[PDB]
Amino acid sequence: AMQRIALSDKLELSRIVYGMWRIGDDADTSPAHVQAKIEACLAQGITTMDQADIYGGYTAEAILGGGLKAAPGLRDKIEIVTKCGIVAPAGRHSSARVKHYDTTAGHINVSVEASLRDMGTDHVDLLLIHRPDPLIDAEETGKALDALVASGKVKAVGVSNFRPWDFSLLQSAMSNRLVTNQIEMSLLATDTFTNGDLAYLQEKRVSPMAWSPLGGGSLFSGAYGGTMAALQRIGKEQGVDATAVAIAWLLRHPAKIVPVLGTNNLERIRTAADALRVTMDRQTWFELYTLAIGKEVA
Amino acid sequence: AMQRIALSDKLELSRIVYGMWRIGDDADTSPAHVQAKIEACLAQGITTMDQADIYGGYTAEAILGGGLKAAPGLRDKIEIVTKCGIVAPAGRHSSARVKHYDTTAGHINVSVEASLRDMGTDHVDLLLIHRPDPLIDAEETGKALDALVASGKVKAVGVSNFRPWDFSLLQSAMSNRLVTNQIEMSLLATDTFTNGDLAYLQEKRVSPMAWSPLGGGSLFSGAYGGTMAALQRIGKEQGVDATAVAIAWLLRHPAKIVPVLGTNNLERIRTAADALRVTMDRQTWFELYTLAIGKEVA
Amino acid sequence: AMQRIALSDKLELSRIVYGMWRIGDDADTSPAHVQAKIEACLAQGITTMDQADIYGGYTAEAILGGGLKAAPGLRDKIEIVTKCGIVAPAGRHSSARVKHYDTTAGHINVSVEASLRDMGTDHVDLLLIHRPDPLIDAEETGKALDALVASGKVKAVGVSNFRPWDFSLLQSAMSNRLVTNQIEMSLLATDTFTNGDLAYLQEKRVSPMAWSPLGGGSLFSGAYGGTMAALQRIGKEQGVDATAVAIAWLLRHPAKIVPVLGTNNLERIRTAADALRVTMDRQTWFELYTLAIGKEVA
Repeated sequence: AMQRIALSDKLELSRIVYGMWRIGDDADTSPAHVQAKIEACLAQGITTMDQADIYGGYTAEAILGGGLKAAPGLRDKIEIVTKCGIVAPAGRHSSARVKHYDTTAGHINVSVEASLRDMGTDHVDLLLIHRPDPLIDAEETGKALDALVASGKVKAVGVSNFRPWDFSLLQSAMSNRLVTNQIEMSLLATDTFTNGDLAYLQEKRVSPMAWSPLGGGSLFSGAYGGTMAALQRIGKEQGVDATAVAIAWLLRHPAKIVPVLGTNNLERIRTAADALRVTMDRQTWFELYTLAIGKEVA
Repeated sequence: AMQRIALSDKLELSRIVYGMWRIGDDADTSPAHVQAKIEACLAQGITTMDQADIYGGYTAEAILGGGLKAAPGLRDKIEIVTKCGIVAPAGRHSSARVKHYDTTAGHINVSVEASLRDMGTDHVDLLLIHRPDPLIDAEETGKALDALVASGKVKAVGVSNFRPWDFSLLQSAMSNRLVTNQIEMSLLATDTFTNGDLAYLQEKRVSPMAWSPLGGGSLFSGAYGGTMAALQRIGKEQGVDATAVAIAWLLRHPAKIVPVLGTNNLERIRTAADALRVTMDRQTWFELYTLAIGKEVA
Repeated sequence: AMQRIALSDKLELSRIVYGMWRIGDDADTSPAHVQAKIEACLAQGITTMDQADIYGGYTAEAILGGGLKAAPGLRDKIEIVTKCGIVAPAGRHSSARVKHYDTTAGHINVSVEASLRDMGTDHVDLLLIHRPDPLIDAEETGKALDALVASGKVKAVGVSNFRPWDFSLLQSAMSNRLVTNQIEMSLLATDTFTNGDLAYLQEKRVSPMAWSPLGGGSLFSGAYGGTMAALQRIGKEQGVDATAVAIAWLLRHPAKIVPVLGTNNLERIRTAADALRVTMDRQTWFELYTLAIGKEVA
């Protein structure tokens, strides 16, 4: 939020990122309401907006563009993260017979062009390959990503949901450094803390971005009563809500996780940055971890 | 078949490899009938024959030998892949009490000597360690494999069913490059596409060989209705049977998979190269992948 | 362990190690009894004693201390392995709210001071981080472990229960080589032989230490009757007990496993080196492995 994180020389994000994956599903997709969402973020020092070609059935970037095209200079205040690689039978890909992945140079280039056109800008700050593609030609995808960096259309490149072997294979075909891996991380999604996925990034000194950093709402919806009670106690102790403590749990990790919080609620945007005020000591981090997992550490 | 693949400077195979593991299950195991199978393969440009010490209860190599010895000049037309490391209590290994692995210098050397005598040749083109041995002394095995290449008895060495860490360990003890990993891959066996086994080989630029490329029979059993519908549809569309589409699904992967097709059926040998006639686009590869894993891609 | 194993230029262990995890469970924790246990080990050339700060609720090192202080120069006859990183609410950490890990320089330094004071020595031979810590700051932990070696308080450093990726992350932050990884390995815990954990150490030429080589007793529980029957049959053939054959199974592996046997029974301590007299041929190793996995090898 106020804290800023250098993914590289050429890219600095806000430590908390605003996720736009539901921006299209709001009743109000007016340029004024989109500007309002972005301004509420910027008021908390949240400058990084997370997009993808696929969001809102390939319309979410165009809804954001409504905002930026209407408000000159708003784009220069934000970092835009987008993604490509999923072809789902929706919007401009509604003729697809099956959901599939496409990491071809041709598809990456047309997805970036559509991103630039829909959002009304000549560059994005970060492009991620959205999913690991079991049919990837790493030589073709890596050259495509390197060419987009060399063109200035993309400031930096990364991946999402990649396993270490997928990250290694694509990195082995590239001159540019992949600057992040956007992966699912929360109190409810802790497998990467122990299974090698996070250790791999830490050793590479790569910050992950965490999607569904609250566990997609499942924290609050009745299967994590113990974890909830602890989050509410700590929240009452430090004057913040359970949500702020759950995000602070991610921020405490030395891998320097960048949480992506994707919400249409202007109330929950306004408190988004409260996690930076939480103090999360080692013992409290293990308390929350062992409540969520339902077993003491070995 | 038509197409050839360089595993190294020293070894080139046919892109489709004839699997001889059932050679001893045929009612007829006569020299003439073996020459007939080989000649049926050579007619298609399928020059590579896949053997193992253990095939046919340690008799398959002797049956191939019947053919090669009766026709002196046939061997110069083919590449012979053989394997060792499994000791089953069968044939010349009747005295073993338990099925076990043996990767000792002495066992490898005696296995190769028997392959050379049984097939009536002074060399094999490719020797594989048949299974990863939980009791492997990598230094001893690696030294023995390097010596066999230096002697000219074996043109190149590879492994079979190795995990990446098994491959890494053995390669660390050897001067010669392991040229392949022969692993199960098919629309019924897709784990290597996502679990790091194939990414490892793709990053190292090692072509896998794929055994049971049709599920060793189970794909056509009618348990996989959705998958066979698409294979049969695509086959009808391109004038080939379902089995040629299922092999073409492997050939479409950019890791340059080398399928091994095992059959005694002269008609199925005559049509074995039809897989190379199939054109399969990315979307169709994912249609079949999707049908095979029984759910949408993430 | 007449046989000795160099883990480094500065550290040699006995091939069999006496684990003291149970030393606080004995009704008798008197100095004379502790000396009797050490003396029974030394009579057989077992010189290495395995400790941890946490054993006996943070009292086992003090119990060993009682024996060593009572017998000047006994400490110069042995190697002491200890560990830190686990904070359970017991003994001097009874103030802890929850079982957690602590790999901070502060905790490591205080734990090592408590080890040296309780055991009455100015150094330990080997210090292990006891468990992989999801909150590890590898830079901080690594500098702390290197500082301890440079001070002379620790001759060598290692880890315990680390996955290969945890081992790799910590090693990347250190100048000294981690000299071992103390992992569970037994005829009832065989996953590391196939899952990449042993292969990683074998490729790095790092001897693992094996803890619970008898499953902490579970091997004799009744759920492993087939394994036990074979162990007693082999034991009777060679004039040793089931324990000796189960440990000889670990000793047979080419990765030079160092088994850690924890018992308070003076007659079992007195035969602990019998494992080194067992002849364990490849077929017998695979007989016992086949019993461990419950099916023939693939």
